[PDB]
Amino acid sequence: DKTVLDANLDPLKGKTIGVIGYGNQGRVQATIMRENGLNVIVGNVKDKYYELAKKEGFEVYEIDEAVRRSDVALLLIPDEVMKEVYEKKIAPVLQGKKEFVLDFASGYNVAFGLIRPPKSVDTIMVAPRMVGEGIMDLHKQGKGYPVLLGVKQDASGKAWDYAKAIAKGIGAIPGGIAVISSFEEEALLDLMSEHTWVPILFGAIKACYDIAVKEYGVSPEAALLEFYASGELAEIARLIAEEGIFNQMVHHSTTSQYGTLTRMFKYYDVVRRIVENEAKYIWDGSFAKEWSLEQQAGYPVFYRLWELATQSEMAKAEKELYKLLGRK
Amino acid sequence: DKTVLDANLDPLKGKTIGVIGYGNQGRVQATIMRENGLNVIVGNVKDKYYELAKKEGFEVYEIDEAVRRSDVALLLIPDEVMKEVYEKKIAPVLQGKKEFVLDFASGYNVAFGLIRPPKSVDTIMVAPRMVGEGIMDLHKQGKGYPVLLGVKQDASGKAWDYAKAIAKGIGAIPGGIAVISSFEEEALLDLMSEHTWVPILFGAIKACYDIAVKEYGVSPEAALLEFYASGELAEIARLIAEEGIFNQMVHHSTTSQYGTLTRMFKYYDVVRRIVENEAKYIWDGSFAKEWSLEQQAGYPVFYRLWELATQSEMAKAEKELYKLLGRK
Amino acid sequence: DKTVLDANLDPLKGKTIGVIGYGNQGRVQATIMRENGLNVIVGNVKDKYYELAKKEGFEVYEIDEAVRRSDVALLLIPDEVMKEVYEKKIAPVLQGKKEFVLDFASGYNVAFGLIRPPKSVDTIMVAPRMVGEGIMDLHKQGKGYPVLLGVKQDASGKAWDYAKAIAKGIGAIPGGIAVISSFEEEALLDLMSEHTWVPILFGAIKACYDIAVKEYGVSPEAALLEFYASGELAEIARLIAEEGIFNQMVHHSTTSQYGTLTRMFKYYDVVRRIVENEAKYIWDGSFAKEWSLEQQAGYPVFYRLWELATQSEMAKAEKELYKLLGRK
Amino acid sequence: DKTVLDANLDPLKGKTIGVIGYGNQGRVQATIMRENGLNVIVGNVKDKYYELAKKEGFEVYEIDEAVRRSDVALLLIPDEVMKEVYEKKIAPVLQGKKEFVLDFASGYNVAFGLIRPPKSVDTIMVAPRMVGEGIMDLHKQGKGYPVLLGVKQDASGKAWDYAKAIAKGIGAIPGGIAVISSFEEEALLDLMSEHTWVPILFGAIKACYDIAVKEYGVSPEAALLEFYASGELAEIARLIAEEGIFNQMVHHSTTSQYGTLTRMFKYYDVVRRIVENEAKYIWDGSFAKEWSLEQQAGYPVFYRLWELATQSEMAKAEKELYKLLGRK
Ligand SMILES: NC(=O)C1=CN([C@@H]2O[C@H](COP(=O)(O)OP(=O)(O)OC[C@H]3O[C@@H](n4cnc5c(N)ncnc54)[C@H](O)[C@@H]3O)[C@@H](O)[C@H]2O)C=CC1
Ligand SMILES: NC(=O)C1=CN([C@@H]2O[C@H](COP(=O)(O)OP(=O)(O)OC[C@H]3O[C@@H](n4cnc5c(N)ncnc54)[C@H](O)[C@@H]3O)[C@@H](O)[C@H]2O)C=CC1
Ligand SMILES: NC(=O)C1=CN([C@@H]2O[C@H](COP(=O)(O)OP(=O)(O)OC[C@H]3O[C@@H](n4cnc5c(N)ncnc54)[C@H](O)[C@@H]3O)[C@@H](O)[C@H]2O)C=CC1
Ligand SMILES: NC(=O)C1=CN([C@@H]2O[C@H](COP(=O)(O)OP(=O)(O)OC[C@H]3O[C@@H](n4cnc5c(N)ncnc54)[C@H](O)[C@@H]3O)[C@@H](O)[C@H]2O)C=CC1
Ligand SMILES: O=C(O)C1(C(=O)O)CC1
Ligand SMILES: O=C(O)C1(C(=O)O)CC1
Ligand SMILES: O=C(O)C1(C(=O)O)CC1
Ligand SMILES: O=C(O)C1(C(=O)O)CC1
Ligand SMILES: [Mg+2]
Ligand SMILES: [Mg+2]
Ligand SMILES: [Mg+2]
Ligand SMILES: [Mg+2]
Ligand SMILES: [Mg+2]
Ligand SMILES: [Mg+2]
Ligand SMILES: [Mg+2]
Ligand SMILES: [Mg+2]
Repeated sequence: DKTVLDANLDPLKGKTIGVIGYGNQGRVQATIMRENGLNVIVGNVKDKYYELAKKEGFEVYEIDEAVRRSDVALLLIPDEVMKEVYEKKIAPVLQGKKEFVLDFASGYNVAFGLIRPPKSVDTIMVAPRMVGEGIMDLHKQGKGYPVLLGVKQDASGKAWDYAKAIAKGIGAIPGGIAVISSFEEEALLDLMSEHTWVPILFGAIKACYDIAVKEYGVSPEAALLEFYASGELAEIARLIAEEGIFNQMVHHSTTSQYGTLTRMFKYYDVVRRIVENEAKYIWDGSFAKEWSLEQQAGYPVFYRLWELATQSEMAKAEKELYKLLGRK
Repeated sequence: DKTVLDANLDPLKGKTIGVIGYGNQGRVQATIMRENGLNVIVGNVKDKYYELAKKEGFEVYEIDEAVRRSDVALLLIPDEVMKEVYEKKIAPVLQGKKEFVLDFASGYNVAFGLIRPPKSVDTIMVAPRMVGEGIMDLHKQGKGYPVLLGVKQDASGKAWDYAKAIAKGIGAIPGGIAVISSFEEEALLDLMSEHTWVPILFGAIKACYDIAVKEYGVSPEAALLEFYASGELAEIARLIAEEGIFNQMVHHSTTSQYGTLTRMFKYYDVVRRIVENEAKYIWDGSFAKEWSLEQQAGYPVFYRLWELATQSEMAKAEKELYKLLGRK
Repeated sequence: DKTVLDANLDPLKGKTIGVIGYGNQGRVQATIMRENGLNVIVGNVKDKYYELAKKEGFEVYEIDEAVRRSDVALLLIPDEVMKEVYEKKIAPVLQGKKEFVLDFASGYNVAFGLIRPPKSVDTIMVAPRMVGEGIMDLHKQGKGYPVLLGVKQDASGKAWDYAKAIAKGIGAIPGGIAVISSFEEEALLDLMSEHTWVPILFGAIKACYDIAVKEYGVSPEAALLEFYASGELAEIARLIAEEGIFNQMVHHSTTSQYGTLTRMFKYYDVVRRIVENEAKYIWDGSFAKEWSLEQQAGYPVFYRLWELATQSEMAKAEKELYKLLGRK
Repeated sequence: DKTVLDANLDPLKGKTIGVIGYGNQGRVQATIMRENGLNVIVGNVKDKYYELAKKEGFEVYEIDEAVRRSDVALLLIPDEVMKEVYEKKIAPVLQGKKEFVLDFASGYNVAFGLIRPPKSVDTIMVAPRMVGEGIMDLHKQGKGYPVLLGVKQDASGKAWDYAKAIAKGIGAIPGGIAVISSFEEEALLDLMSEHTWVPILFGAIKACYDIAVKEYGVSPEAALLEFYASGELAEIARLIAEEGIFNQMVHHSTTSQYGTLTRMFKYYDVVRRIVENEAKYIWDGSFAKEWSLEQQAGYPVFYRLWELATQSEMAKAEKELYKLLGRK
């Protein structure tokens, strides 16, 4: 209905694509755009990555020289230091440009207003949904994969066609799909998943273990095998990915289905509440402030929590165990 | 009783007044002090404003050169960037001075400790209560207007006479009045008005509209005419300004007076509570911290809220309407 | 979309329009209908107003004689004594009529069932949204202005065309607009504005003053200048009327915008609650009962509240002040 | 300090005093003013009272004829029907007057706005504090007694001297005293005593009896003797009147003093709350509305409560008892 499946590849010919960063996403996006018939250069600071990106053939300059040559740029770099870079190097050059297309992999720095490029620029988003590595395995098979798209500002009337051109340039289509959206509807999710259903999982596990041991008299080496020290989790995750979330449960016995569904519908509101709270905290722009300040202070809380979890009890016992199974 | 009406104009003769900034307040204060028989220079950075302030005759240097020549300075500039300026340019020069008089239009940066000048300085406040423009219309008529005054530090024994000298130098007296106060009793109000009775007004309106439409089946184009899209508001505001707040209501019918007064006395405590909370939040110095940090982060929340209100529903409908009345 | 801009002026020719009352709305409506080519008479009791309405040329009889001659009547009189009049004089005459058109400026007496005319009558509403005076200034410029319309009962199939005919007869269109609605959706608003966002404003102000003085040690003569004794209010009301409610705030500094918006979104629910309560109190018809009874008792509460507010503290100090600025 | 003890008796000579009503207060006030050297007439409707007031020498006309002759009037009649009378008869005559002095015994009808005389009238209050009868016994002894005074409106500059003239005209001074006050501070008390400490007394007694009987197994004929069927109450009331409220308790044993004082200080707040609530209910003007409406409906609730209390249990048993002691 609203899930674009393919487009043309016209605009990006006659132009040069200067890519920034050569990390996880950078490598594959670069190689794919190259293999699909596009001229490319690369921009990165002179470190270990520089040698490699040079190795694979790309003609590499440093950043400003790169943006100066391209009418397009893929800012494939972290979500934290982008601000400093944009303010030190790029913007001075942006003002020196006429028509320029800016693409990101994440809108955390845009949606929340931390960047405000000129009006003479085409602003867009291209959001892969993958770890980054397996994309290669999915590529050699010729299969595409999903992505999200959106615009924040356009002064050329043709932002979307450039967006889809790139969508093809990375091979995620055809074969996969590409959704159209906004920056907000992307960061919102990328953070909701991180704030709501993941940490709750971790806490539930950490609590079941502690309860069992300290109250019902269980041995530590036992629980961990049942809870996560076995591959059960990833197996059922795969069943979800392929066969469906709910239809998955048939492979389990009824005695499991009943106890699962009853509770699922029993403890639903309790977490809906939490999700509402957190989503509202985000939509307003608070979390960005929180994180930015913690950056401006020295990552104290980060430090203390990383010390606690690792120096917790469950982690100690798990270390003993892994030490016992021959693993790391 | 304690509302000074006029004083003498002695101290500021034989001295030079170097004014900083030439914005809204700067223009009129400058012109008035000039027309009342005082030598003046002007201090501003080389931008658009510089050309104009030069146009109107004032001999303009840049800031440091200005403060170096005057025994007095009127820091008529925003309430946010004053800190950076004072720390970069002025203080080095303050230490080079012997007797200097510092005047402001707002004490937000002083009362909350963000500035701490030397002990060899006369610190004062002069607070006009006007938009800035209409002061001219009130001046040509020869009428004064009200102001607030106060001191934070004095090492000359004669701060108040300089204060009143200036009070005359801007023409707000005689004809108007001048109150004596402190910096705190000024910022406190300038912020209470912004935090308590204004936003409550806006929220009440925004809520009445939403309720009417979404629940009682009203058309959007209708409400806005009753609530604020008509000039009712400013009319009664004027009646308040001139004839009195309460006596104003006679012009309205009784059926309005009853329903207004009963509720006024019904919902009084509810807002007294809020006002207490906010005033306490201020007196302590929290809001200053909040705002300063939000400045040090990139105005995220500012951004998101400005996006919400504008992209709300009421604003959309109002835009359609104004588009329909031929206005902007 | 649903905002009529003009119609024809056919039905009201060959007929006579007998107007009742000659107060604020009566004068201008009368003069305009006369200047747009319509025969008119006037109905009022023999008091001061009678002499004037006669002065301006209108051939005046007393009421019953007027309704007897016209097929239309504009009941431009208060919202309180209309009942007594309708029951004493008009209804006896209504029964003597064949086809008659009844128009009001407010539906408080209709929507709430206090009047129930025959079935042989055309019932309509015409609701100007103005103080009444400025309409003249808006008329000489040829500009129209907004109004609300609606029907309660029709036995002629052509109520709406008479409504629009009148809409033109008063000059509010063209140039302005005219909305279509019901009686309820009119009184509801005319009362919500009086019950919710006005008295809350007054109470917030009255509370800020009291708090400041009695707790934080401020002088009375000071606050009033900041809160309402200055023309700030009407200025920003005008900015709302013209440039938009929210876009208005740009002229203020950021430090104001932040503190305003955060709170606006913080204290929203608190007042939504109140608005719901009051709107429900109205929709049901309670307030009408309350007011009618208080009329049948002698306006005691009215009396006591008017004594309190005037004999309050804030009003005393404001009287001293106005006495000090040379105003009344 | 502020307790007038005597004044002169000048103004009321050369003038005629027309008194209204001849009930409890009327008789003694009339006779006293006559015995102190003043001309008097009387105003009352033609009923039983008329014959008597004529008997005692007073030259009696009916009301309007009376007010027409006097420059003063004492409206010694109930607090309920005064409105009807004032509106039917007096006001038409008031407008026919030049200088007139209006005195009352209670301000319930004034303070609460139920009467609004012209501006050409001297309005005052004179409030005896007595049953009405014992005043005679206190008069023959030559002793005065206390009263309250106040003004609501004066257009003669000499209201207070007329007030004190009357204060002497009724003999309550000298020997007694006269306080100066307002109408509000009079009705407020006359109603607080009726609403707070009296009914609480009655309820406490009614509850002790019921509790004792229905729970602790006591006979009805017993309790009533202890609680109120004995003269204990009036005895200690007299001790209060004469020797002091607290010093009274010495005559009782310590075992009583302890249990009384501890509880007095234990249950203090509980009733302070109630008193606040009721006083606020009054100050606002609600009770007046309540009562007026109940008058306009037919005294239903009055009826039902009078039926309940009388047809209660305690009253039945008390009737049996009084029937047993030979009393009524
Ligand atoms: N698994 C993943 O990491 C995925 C990445 N993304 C998005 O792509 C971007 C990052 O992806 P990757 O680069 O592949 O992961 P990454 O975290 O390994 O990125 C490291 C790269 O950042 C560059 N870099 C780091 N610090 C720099 C600095 N101060 N100055 C200049 N360059 C610096 C380095 O050249 C390095 O190659 C983010 O926006 C992320 O949201 C989206 C899907 C998942
Ligand atoms: N309607 C108003 O704006 C009123 C102003 N005030 C107070 O006066 C001061 C501001 O008044 P206005 O200047 O008339 O309004 P404004 O906001 O238009 O001030 C703009 C002026 O600030 C100068 N300026 C801005 N940024 C600068 C920077 N980085 N470096 C050097 N100069 C800079 C500019 O020369 C410009 O002329 C504030 O303290 C305010 O509280 C008091 C009453 C109301
Ligand atoms: N600013 C305003 O007053 C506006 C008026 N309206 C509506 O129009 C009507 C009133 O408007 P206006 O007359 O202009 O204001 P108004 O309150 O000055 O009306 C006074 C008129 O009512 C007449 N009148 C008063 N008592 C009377 C009585 N016992 N018997 C016969 N006639 C009596 C008088 O002739 C007098 O001319 C109301 O329905 C009101 O809701 C609508 C918009 C605003
Ligand atoms: N124990 C008391 O009754 C005291 C009386 N007062 C105040 O004095 C006034 C009443 O005092 P009293 O007359 O002595 O008690 P009251 O209740 O016995 O008054 C009865 C008198 O009212 C007259 N009256 C009753 N209905 C009338 C009507 N429709 N039209 C014309 N006249 C009518 C009658 O002539 C009758 O003589 C009240 O304002 C009361 O607050 C003050 C202190 C106590
Ligand atoms: O792993 C589980 O939870 C099983 C169950 O008892 O349902 C064994 C399959
Ligand atoms: O604007 C209002 O609220 C009015 C009322 O009904 O009281 C018309 C004057
Ligand atoms: O400080 C502020 O934002 C101002 C106000 O009037 O509230 C403009 C001076
Ligand atoms: O009447 C009482 O309450 C007494 C007591 O026991 O204190 C007998 C005096
Ligand atoms: Mg993420
Ligand atoms: Mg994710
Ligand atoms: Mg401010
Ligand atoms: Mg202000
Ligand atoms: Mg109204
Ligand atoms: Mg209104
Ligand atoms: Mg009483
Ligand atoms: Mg009493």
